[PDB]
Amino acid sequence: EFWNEYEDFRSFFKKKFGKDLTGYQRLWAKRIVQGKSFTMVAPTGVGKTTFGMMTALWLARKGKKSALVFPTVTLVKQTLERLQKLADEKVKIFGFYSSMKKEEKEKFEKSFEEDDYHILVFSTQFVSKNREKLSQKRFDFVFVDDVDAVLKASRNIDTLLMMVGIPEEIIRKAFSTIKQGKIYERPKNLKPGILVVSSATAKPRGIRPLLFRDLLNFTVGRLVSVARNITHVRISSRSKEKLVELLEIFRDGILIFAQTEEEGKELYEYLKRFKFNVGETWSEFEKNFEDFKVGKINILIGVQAYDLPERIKYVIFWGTPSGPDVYTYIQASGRSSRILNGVLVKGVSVIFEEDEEIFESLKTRLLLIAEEEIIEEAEANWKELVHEVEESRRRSERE
Ligand SMILES: Nc1ncnc2c1ncn2[C@@H]1O[C@H](COP(=O)(O)OP(=O)(O)O)[C@@H](O)[C@H]1O
Ligand SMILES: [Mg+2]
Repeated sequence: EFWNEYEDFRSFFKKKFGKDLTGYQRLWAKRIVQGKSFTMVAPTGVGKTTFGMMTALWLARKGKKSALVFPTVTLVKQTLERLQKLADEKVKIFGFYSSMKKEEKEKFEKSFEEDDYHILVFSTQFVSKNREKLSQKRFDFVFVDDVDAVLKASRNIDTLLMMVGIPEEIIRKAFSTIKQGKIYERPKNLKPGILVVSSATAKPRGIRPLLFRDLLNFTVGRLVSVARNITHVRISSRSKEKLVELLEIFRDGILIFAQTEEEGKELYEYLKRFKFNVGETWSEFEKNFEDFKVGKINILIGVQAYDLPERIKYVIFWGTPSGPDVYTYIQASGRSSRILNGVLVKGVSVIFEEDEEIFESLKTRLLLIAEEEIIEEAEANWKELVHEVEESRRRSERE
């Protein structure tokens, strides 16, 4: 599935270029197989340009289109030259530079408007002067040789992002959101091209990288998503009464995770007895799950080891996931907090746990991994928590 593709590329490179992939070119190639956008940081000599060129070539096999962008006229000539000696004559490769032959230009220009091309090669000045025409193209791959040159104009950053299939409205909405110091999430139904930039110095400025990581399927930065706004509260008992009190104020959108299917059956019965609008996962998943998603049901009990942030507000753990399996705790609790319509909605997770040792393990681990704290019942401002939950959600639905 994924390794096969990488190797196909591996072989192709070896064959066409004449040598092996370098350590760096191998790391990069895997990325480009998982369709990841990235920033090339590496000292000059490693194999960046050659790789960007060979990538273009390989993608042109799948009929995919590329654009290669260099800071200087010499690099445009050089790369153009190499590319035309290396290509199967079937591959349509056009380049452009001011000092070009009038005949060669028109050839470019003709192919550029007819979209009869696979690989285009030009300079940062072409990008500056053809913002309109370029913005109307979707490329499967865009390689920018020295990004510090073209980063100079914010206008050009936009164009690049547009050349990979990202509509201006989305760039405007992302930039704006970042302006307000909030989180942007790219729409996952949009499948933009790959953007790879070479940075000579891993330059400082904060905005380009943010815009990029937000809009492009970038290399993963963090192990725990910044999109978590959750308070963890621990009650040191398995009291059903105490659970009932929490239910009484939580009221809606509640997930309960039992350690076993029996433990979850005992609770279900107890909550059905006290006439709570409840449902379980085991007997009839899809019916209950959709009643919960609708509103018909307020509480969904389930079992650890197995709907919508709109819907999930409160997560309750009837016993700590055994391990503690912190990974599962983190995923589950993370259900109660998700960016919704541009808003990082509020969530609350409560753990019923008698065992001090178990809970001490989960607690220290969670602080080490998520950097998130687990407070005791008595530190908990239920009124503020519930309010945060309701109001955060109420902002989201303003759309
Ligand atoms: N995989 C490889 N194995 C051996 N030599 C390579 C490889 N890739 C590129 N080269 C050679 O290294 C030289 C410089 O590489 P280049 O792609 O220009 O790196 P950078 O963009 O980091 O300066 C080129 O002349 C090229 O022939
Ligand atoms: Mg180079």
